[PDB]
Amino acid sequence: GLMQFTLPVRLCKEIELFHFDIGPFENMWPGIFVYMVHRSCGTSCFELEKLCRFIMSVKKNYRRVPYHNWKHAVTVAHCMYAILQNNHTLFTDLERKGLLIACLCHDLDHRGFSNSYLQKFDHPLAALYSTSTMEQHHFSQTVSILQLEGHNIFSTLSSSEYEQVLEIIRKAIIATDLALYFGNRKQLEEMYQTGSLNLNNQSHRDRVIGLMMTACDLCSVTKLWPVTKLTANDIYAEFWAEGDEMKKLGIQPIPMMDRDKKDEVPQGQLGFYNAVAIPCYTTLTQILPPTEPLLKACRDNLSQWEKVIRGEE
Ligand SMILES: CCOc1cc(CSc2nc3ccc4ncsc4c3[nH]2)ncc1C
Ligand SMILES: [Mg+2]
Ligand SMILES: [Zn+2]
Repeated sequence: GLMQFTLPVRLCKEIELFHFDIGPFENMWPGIFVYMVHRSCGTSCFELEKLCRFIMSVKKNYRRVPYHNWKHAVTVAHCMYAILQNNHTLFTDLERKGLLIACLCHDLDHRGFSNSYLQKFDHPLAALYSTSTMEQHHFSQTVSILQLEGHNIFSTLSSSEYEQVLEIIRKAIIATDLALYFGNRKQLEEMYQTGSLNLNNQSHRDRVIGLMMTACDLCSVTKLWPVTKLTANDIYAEFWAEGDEMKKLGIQPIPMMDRDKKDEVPQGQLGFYNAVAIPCYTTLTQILPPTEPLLKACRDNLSQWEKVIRGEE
């Protein structure tokens, strides 16, 4: 109970910033997550014995893929930690508990292939879950790990609080399905502008949590340029493999996944920042003003990609 996790000074300071990189030392990542749980939630939220055993089962169930791996899980959890820390009073105890676990679990057992590829392959998961295929899988896997003997970090919640936390984690994970983001943000955009946005309305909270999940999930674009640039290599490493596998099914992949169209990456990144990233962090900044550093970081990276196209780098 009196056992705090501590970090070295540089990490202790930088971990509070939205653009923190968790570093290349894998064996530090559990401690960083537990540190974040303790400061965001309390040293009491979870029995440490059970949280540590949960963290290591979650880690085990992430695969060795270029991007959708254990590093991504902790990265996305850190972005959520920074949102929650900069919005102290706006979220319940249950929400702070649920959302960090949701982010850690959001890509459990990812194979490095999109919902599209599972459907064209005719993967069994595409028959079990017609829409948001991987995201329903990710939640399924979260439930399974929670039900391993000694792994139920929520044991000390009431029956109703336990159903509420599982429901927060379920919506949060399904929201990471980018196909659902566009509608969710348009709806939030209308509600903020016409002035009908109400954070005591559960259906509104759900939409706002959904947008946070998208923002944490895309947070690669909100780092300093060298981190953003180096992460894109891993993102494209998965996309191009999927592209290869499309060609194996006798289907021309979209240019984003065709390694023969590497040259169009800078221009494809512009459309992605303009169509997805900037609108995401803009609506989040309007709803949660303290998350503005993410919009600024995103606009900085948009500008760095504009410079790449102009041959300046
Ligand atoms: C959820 C997807 O997240 C991403 C996705 C991407 C890739 S976006 C992207 N869109 C396109 C469109 C055409 C194209 N032609 C060659 S590369 C390329 C693209 N890359 N970068 C960063 C992040 C965080
Ligand atoms: Mg995902
Ligand atoms: Zn993700």
